[PDB]
Amino acid sequence: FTQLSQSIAEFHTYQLGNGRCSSLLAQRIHAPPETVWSVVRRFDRPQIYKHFIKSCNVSEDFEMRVGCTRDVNVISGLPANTSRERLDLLDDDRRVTGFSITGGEHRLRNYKSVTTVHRFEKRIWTVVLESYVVDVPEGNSEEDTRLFADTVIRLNLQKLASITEAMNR
Amino acid sequence: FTQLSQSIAEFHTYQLGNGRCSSLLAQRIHAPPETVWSVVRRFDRPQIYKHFIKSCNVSEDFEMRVGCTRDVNVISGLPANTSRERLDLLDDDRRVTGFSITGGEHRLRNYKSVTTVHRFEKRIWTVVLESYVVDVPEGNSEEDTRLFADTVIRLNLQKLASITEAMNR
Ligand SMILES: ON(O)c1cc(Br)cc(N(O)O)c1NS(O)(O)c1ccc(Br)cc1
Repeated sequence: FTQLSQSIAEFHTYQLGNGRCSSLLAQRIHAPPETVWSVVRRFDRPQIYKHFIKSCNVSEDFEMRVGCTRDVNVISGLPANTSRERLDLLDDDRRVTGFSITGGEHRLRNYKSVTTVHRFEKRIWTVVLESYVVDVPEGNSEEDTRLFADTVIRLNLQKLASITEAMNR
Repeated sequence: FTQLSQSIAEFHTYQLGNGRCSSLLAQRIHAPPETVWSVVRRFDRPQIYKHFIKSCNVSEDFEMRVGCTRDVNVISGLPANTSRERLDLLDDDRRVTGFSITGGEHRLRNYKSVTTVHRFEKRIWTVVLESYVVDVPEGNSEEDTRLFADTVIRLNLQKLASITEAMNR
């Protein structure tokens, strides 16, 4: 579909800068795009569809805008860490959102990620695209970093499929 | 079952001295217990149903009974490091297997795991029980440790369910 390819060219294509790496993942979901997007868009509640989140805190006066932040307490490695994340992009009409990890996540330094939600018709189904660019830690190989980031995104997208399909019922 | 409770008593109960924690998880599978066991028993190939395994290698003269070892490279996001895991127990008649993590930096300390697979009716279904005991060093959090381990095991058990249910459908 052209809308898909246009989204990939605008939001999921990347420069191959040195010490950087990126990837793009896709998840078909048997649920309407509005439901999937209503979950995907809530920057303050990523635990609804992500794994390994002990908790996520936002300021007492939180309002979702570009530049708003969250603290994500992560327990996917056992000295728990607090990922500091910043909303880069939110467009409800285009169903696109994006965030950055500014600090607190030594495995994903200068992580930047974009998620887009697409409608497909035949029964109205959804395809979610999720991509990222991130530093390769100097001692790391690229494939280690991508393997880690890919594995996590794949599991989270599976959980998102599962929870939105249960919602749609 | 009586068999289920006895297997729990024998293999999934632990003593509670602090600096150690334990947990039991259950997974229900709509597949025959011999199929599930045929998968679970494969000590040399945990990549079949476990997440976060980049690779797993065994000696060229490998033979699988108690005391043999496997080398697993874990997808942790940290620099690549090989871990050594040891087959603690294996009974094909009782459908019980178990292993210990004996080596590996930035891994869990003294992690010990046991998996039993149980027949059930009331078309044949299966319950898989998996438990672990693991260290919690005086600086670490037991809450976080159980969150981490339980999430991993629950994901692995879901993949095992999916894979064994795909077999012969
Ligand atoms: O799944 N798995 O082995 C794993 C997954 C991620 Br992500 C990171 C790590 N490291 O190495 O931090 C590990 N290794 S482990 O923490 O020693 C570990 C052993 C058993 C159980 Br249950 C949970 C964790």
